[PDB]
Amino acid sequence: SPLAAYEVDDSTGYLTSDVGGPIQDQTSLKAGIRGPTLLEDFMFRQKIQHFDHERVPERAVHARGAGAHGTFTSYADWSNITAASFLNATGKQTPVFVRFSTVAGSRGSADTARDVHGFATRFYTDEGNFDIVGNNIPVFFIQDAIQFPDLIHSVKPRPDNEIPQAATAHDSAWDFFSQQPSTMHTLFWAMSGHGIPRSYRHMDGFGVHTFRFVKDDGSSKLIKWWFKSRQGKASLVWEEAQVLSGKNADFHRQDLWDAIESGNGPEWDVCVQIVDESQAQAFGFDLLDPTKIIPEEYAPLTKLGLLKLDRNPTNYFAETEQVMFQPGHIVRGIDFTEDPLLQGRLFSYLDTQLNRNGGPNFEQLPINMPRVPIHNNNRDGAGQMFIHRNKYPYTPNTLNSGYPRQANQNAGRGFFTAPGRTASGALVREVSPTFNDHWSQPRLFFNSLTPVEQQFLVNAMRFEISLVKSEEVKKNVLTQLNRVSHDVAVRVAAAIGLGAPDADDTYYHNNKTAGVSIVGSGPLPTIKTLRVGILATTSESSALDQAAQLRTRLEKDGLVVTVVAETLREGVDQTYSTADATGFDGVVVVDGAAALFASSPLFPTGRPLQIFVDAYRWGKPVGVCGGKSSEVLDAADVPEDGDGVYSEESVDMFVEEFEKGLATFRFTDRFALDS
Amino acid sequence: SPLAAYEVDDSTGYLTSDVGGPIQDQTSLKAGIRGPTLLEDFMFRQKIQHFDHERVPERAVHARGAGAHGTFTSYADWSNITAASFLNATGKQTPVFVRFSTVAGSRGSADTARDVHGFATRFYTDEGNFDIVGNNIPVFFIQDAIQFPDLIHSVKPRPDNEIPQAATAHDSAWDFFSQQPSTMHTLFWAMSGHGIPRSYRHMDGFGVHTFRFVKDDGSSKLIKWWFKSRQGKASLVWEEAQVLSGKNADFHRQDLWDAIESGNGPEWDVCVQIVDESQAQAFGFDLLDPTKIIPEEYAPLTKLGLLKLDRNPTNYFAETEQVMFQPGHIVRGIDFTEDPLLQGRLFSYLDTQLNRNGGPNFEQLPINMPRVPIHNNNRDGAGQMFIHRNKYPYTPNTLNSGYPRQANQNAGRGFFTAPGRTASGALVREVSPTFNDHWSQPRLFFNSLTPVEQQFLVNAMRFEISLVKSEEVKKNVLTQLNRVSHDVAVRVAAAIGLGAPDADDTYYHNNKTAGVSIVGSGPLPTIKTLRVGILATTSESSALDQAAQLRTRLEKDGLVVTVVAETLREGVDQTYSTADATGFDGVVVVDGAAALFASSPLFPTGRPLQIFVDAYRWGKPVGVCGGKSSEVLDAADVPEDGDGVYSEESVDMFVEEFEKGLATFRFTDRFALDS
Ligand code: HDD
Ligand code: HDD
Ligand SMILES: [Ca+2]
Ligand SMILES: [Ca+2]
Ligand SMILES: [Ca+2]
Ligand SMILES: [Ca+2]
Repeated sequence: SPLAAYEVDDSTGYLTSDVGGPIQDQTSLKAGIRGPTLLEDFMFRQKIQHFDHERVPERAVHARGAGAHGTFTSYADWSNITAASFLNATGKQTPVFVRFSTVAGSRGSADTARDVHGFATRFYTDEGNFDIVGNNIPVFFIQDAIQFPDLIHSVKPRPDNEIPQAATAHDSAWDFFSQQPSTMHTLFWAMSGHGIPRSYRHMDGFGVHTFRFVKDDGSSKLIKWWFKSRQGKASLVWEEAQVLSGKNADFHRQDLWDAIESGNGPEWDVCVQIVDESQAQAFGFDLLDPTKIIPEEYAPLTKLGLLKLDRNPTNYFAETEQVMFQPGHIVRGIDFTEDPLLQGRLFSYLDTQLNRNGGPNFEQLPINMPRVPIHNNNRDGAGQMFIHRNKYPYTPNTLNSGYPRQANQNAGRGFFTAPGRTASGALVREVSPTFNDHWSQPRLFFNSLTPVEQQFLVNAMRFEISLVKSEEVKKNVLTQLNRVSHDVAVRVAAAIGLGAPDADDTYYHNNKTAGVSIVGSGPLPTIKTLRVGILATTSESSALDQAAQLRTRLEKDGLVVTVVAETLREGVDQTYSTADATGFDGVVVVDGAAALFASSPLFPTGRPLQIFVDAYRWGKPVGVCGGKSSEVLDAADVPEDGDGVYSEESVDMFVEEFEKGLATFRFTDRFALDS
Repeated sequence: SPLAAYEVDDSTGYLTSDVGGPIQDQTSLKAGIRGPTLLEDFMFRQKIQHFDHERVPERAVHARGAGAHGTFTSYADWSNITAASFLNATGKQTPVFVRFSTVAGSRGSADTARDVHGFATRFYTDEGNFDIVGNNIPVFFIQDAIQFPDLIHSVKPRPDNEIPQAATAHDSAWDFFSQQPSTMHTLFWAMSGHGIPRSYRHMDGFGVHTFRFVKDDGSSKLIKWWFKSRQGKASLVWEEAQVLSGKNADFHRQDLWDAIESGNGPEWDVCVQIVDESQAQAFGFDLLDPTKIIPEEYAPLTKLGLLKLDRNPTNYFAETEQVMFQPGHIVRGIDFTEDPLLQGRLFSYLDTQLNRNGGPNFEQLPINMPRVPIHNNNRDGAGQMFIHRNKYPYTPNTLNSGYPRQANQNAGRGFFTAPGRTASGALVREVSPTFNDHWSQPRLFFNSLTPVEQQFLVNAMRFEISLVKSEEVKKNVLTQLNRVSHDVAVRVAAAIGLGAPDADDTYYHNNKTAGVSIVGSGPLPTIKTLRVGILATTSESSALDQAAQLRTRLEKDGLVVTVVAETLREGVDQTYSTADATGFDGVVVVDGAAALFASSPLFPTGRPLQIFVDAYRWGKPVGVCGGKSSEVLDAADVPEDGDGVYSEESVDMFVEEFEKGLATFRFTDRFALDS
């Protein structure tokens, strides 16, 4: 581990107190064998006090998440655009830690809630820790940090009864969205498949804000951070996500943990869009506005390096729960912009760690420590782990020979604000009029999805808005949707029994942009780690032989195979009782098992066929291997000539066809469209 | 009341700071219109500091839960058995607050996880706050409080990756259960329908421990607390509970909130079993052992009074999240026993509130305050809300005339330890040999369930143990189950492909006890609040007329009716998109809607039929109203002669039959049994 010096080994030895005294911990000290417990039982109290105090406050947002360690490797010397030391040489490696998350749910809510997702990355650089605290969607709901508690209160559970958990599907959230039209862009992303990603590994990361790269000469450029997934993009379908939220609330954290342990650690190209300072207002919107993307057509990506996650934590609480990210963790070569959302975040993340840690020395926790020396005059505070030798911790001093020395642009590789930055004007609590177009980019995004994706987005809105009780809120929602697309407002209105307002075409257009569609991003670049369920039976030795031969051929290509049957035994991983279509990316029935697809105390009535039908309905590749397919496919009402439906006698031919299906990932012709 | 004095109304007025200065909170103060945010923006920082610090640590256990206010009313003057003031007169009323919970899951986890459930009741008595901090299961996993962190660490998520959430279905939990055989009794309860109750209202509450009732003369008797539900007992089936965990993680808190708002606030008879001190060891087990029940046949229940919950909280965080229960909140007339589980609890609950509240003045929060004056020499600490006038807070004093006075058995209605209590022997960390029978009572419990209930319990163990990776742990589990029942171990072993160990009949017997079976507890005594889904269509004016006439007749009898259709409109509550069988206790299809049961952009393929089939498979009353009937029942493969299947042309006859079905609640003949 990068954190090996802090590890504690309990694989041998006798139980001790926290101060090394050998003890026991299984029976209380009592006044007689059936007597009361004694106050002098220090073994009891130290153990129970620790237990009683194990919990800390969950993060105010992004409470539900999971993390891993890895490495970042630079592809080049990037001194031509940034002074940043971690980017200063081809092949230069820096340790990282990444945490992924949802936003709204509390820390035991479901991974597969519909939500924006966090993607937070720490680079433990040789010039200090640098954090990029990003999301899987490139734009944010609001244009000023001061509005964050309004947004978050509205999407979190109603505060009288704390209902509903981890969901925007309630009156307050849609009230906020409909009254605060800045929200439209992020709303459209959340209501697309980007709100229900297949895994953390199958989503991109974005810094959201425009930042600055600063060279050692003082010149600056504007950048956006883009982490492009090397696993490809993929989503769940909503009905699948809902079932998975109940069957496996830990789906995304399990997926990441398993990928790392199998040696399939996920990778991203860490990229930037780079533009000149003079282009802040050149693209038809303001680069200080975090509700806006720069279309790839206007500014192409530059690949800076490779991020790879390849080591799981030892202790979740100590590493994942305690990691404390800050946009204020910045290094020389990077600087902020006057994005009023970013500006306020700088305050929040330093302050909130006091709540979580309960004390000011949270940067001393192993996961938060830097990998280089600390020289400063910060002292004392609860939980102080350092023993400082310098007894003159003030500047300016002569009694410690003027150390530590000041670092700045010209000495000590100091951080420095980009020297060409200026401010001019009144001290104002006013919104820039350059931020006022809330609807054109939502429309750009919607235009850029495929017809079936558009249907899914409409369906997500129909689902959530149908659960809003207030007729006034629902009308207000249609008013805002209508400014993005009259068609969206018409199709959503049909579900909730309202009339859509008349078209208002001020912000309508037909422009599209590349790289935002999931369905459109073509077949996955790899099928390693994807999950194949083989449905078999113990009633036929030949079904288990078919299952074993399929397993060998699928495992050869790095697929994760689960053989399912009525009961466990050698070669069977899971029972029908525990199995669900949400556990697989493709489902194969071996034709020896055909009789299960027409009752048993060992699983719920119809379970084997339900797994197959659910997989088909949710767009997954499905098939029958062995050559006799009719009985299964007729029971399922699955047509044999369907796209992403397979039937072959030959195991080799079956797997070759099926693997193409897995790369296709989803067969979208199985979903009905509005007329 | 301390609650009413601290209520804050924001239905009018201008925004202020926390010190009453009128402000704004929508735009940050900036150095020019596109400039950086200023440090002097106090409006920004106060708002965000508050947001940053909103969270507090969740409870170490029972983190997921919900609460309500109500009243306890005594049925009699109970002076003849206890000095307790809240029980001292017929009709005497005391305010209560109750919180219900699961045990293992974090905040945000699903209500319908399989778990033990908390049932914690605060009586705000005229002689101080009295808490009975109970569960819905009458026995606990362990016999000594010092083991609690062992139990809890084993059932909570594995600490390297924090998987899995809110579940015992993992190796560590079953390792603990198999190595600590005290766990068998509670394990059997949790694996029965008691682990997945239909609602908080449909479960009982238990103090678990033997306590003492103490009279003003100093004599004592041993008691067990039993809160008997007046709503009846009911459970979910596992497959339903899993789906509901995903479709509605807030199911139990919603059910409670809704019942209270409709004027159907839940009721319990608060009862005790009362036995003499001399019977501590008379029933074949030790009354100090919290893994044991007293069979009703050995000691019948005395009804002390009525508990009714009838008012929802105003603010969840302030009331439900902050309520801080303690078994140390005891009143004169009650005393502890030397149960080593109870003994340690007394320490834990005082200590843990320091973690949650962050300071020592947690009893000053309105929900925790008493309803009588506080006179003591406790002073200072963080968050001190009182201004104490007594400037000589020490005893003994003359400078405050010797006040406050000491209270005890003889003066001031003081609490006093039961004066007959003694202790004798060595100071020991040893377990009493009277606690060593871990298996007979698990067997008593199993024997007392119906055949189908026994099958559900076996099925729950087959499900969970099949997910254990370690073959050695699975074998160890069978070893322990085998000591309860060879048949259980045989039936469980069949699912996980192991052999059961040979019968070991040391603890086997055929005794039964009344009142532990859910299936056996007869029809529900009321059907008010139960949920009827009517599946209709907007295609047919006659389908909506059928739905509306059914609605009128069902709503008359206090049922919560939802009409489901493709889209909302007058008379339709929910779309097929958001509807699920988990949302209903009974499902009716109107005849006019027959065509939906043979594709649409408005809901997933087969959703209407799936709701009906799911409802049937999970044992619910189902029917078709209109008198075509055959087409829908044939499509569903639901037999018309089936118990809990209704088929009538007449709406009146349909409802009369259907309502008996709702009282029956579950039709258990639809579940397969081991040979
Ligand atoms: C002014 C308040 C505020 C605003 C405007 C934002 N956030 Fe934030 N964010 C917080 C206040 C905050 C916080 C309260 O300070 C959190 C909670 C825990 C922590 O360490 O910081 C947080 C956590 C947090 C995490 C979890 C980091 C982790 O896994 O531990 C992510 C990924 C983000 N945020 C991402 C964003 C993005 C991409 C934003 C807009 C572009 C954003 N936040 C705006
Ligand atoms: C020695 C530690 C220990 C032991 C043996 C137990 N508990 Fe406990 N219990 C806790 C330590 C604890 C705790 C850590 O102190 C909690 C967490 C939050 C709090 O207020 O106390 C708690 C919370 C808690 C709650 C939630 C209260 C609420 O709604 O806020 C209930 C209902 C119970 N417990 C019930 C039981 C029952 C019926 C037990 C055995 C008969 C039991 N506990 C044993
Ligand atoms: Ca709401
Ligand atoms: Ca999609
Ligand atoms: Ca485990
Ligand atoms: Ca006393």
